[PDB]
Amino acid sequence: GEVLFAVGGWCSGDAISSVERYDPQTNEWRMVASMSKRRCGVGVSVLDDLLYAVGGHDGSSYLNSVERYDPKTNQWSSDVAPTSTCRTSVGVAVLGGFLYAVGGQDGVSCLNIVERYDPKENKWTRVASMSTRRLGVAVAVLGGFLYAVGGSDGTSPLNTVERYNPQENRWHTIAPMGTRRKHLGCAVYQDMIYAVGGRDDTTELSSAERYNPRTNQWSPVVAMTSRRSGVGLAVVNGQLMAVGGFDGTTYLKTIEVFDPDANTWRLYGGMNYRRLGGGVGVIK
Repeated sequence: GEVLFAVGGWCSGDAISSVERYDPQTNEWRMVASMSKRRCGVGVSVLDDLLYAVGGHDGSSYLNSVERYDPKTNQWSSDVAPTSTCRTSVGVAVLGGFLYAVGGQDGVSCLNIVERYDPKENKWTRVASMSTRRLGVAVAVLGGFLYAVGGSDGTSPLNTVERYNPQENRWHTIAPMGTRRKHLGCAVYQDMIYAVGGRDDTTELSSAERYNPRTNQWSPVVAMTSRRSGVGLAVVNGQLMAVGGFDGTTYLKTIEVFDPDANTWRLYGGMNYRRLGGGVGVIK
């Protein structure tokens, strides 16, 4: 059974991020060990069955911090090289055994920076930058490409979608989403990229859409029950699930699971934590 981990759905005033664990087989949430470094706004992904947390900020200070969490020991380690730049709201994903850290924000601006981590060498390297500067980009990997979807330019949500080919070391701008989305969830499901929730220019979104690389098209997907900006999206035991988020009024303590046969999202209660969700990674 796969387990979902979620980092940073809540961040305390004193910069402690929540670290939550969800086992969908038993339907149990737990709090697990906090990161060693005080920080919020981390980006997370899973590499070799460890949860990596990259970047962030501690109040006004932006970080180059990297930590990795072992679910077998319930311990975070600070044994990894830091990134070369300090930045928050970075998008993280793994392609071809490297961990990529995409975009974000520092004191000065939103960023188009892309760095790659080689676990064999324990070294970060700048690779090709995105064509667009953006923070909080949602990342997904499909077909040998790394996708950078949506995000924000500092104020406004984006519909931009770019993908990176590591053999060419180049980003290419592809079909934009139908809606501008910051604070969105993105996950690969059934060989398509799903983008769910977020916030457009006017409102938090319940809407969803999916990208098919074969056709280079985004198509609308049936809406969730709730609007969810800040939503965590992941595939867990083969099921697409959206976690938490802000509906315009309040922070939600529910999840939704996509049921493609019924063509509906099924709503389930979660745990009454201060915030449910954050940056997500799935471990078996």
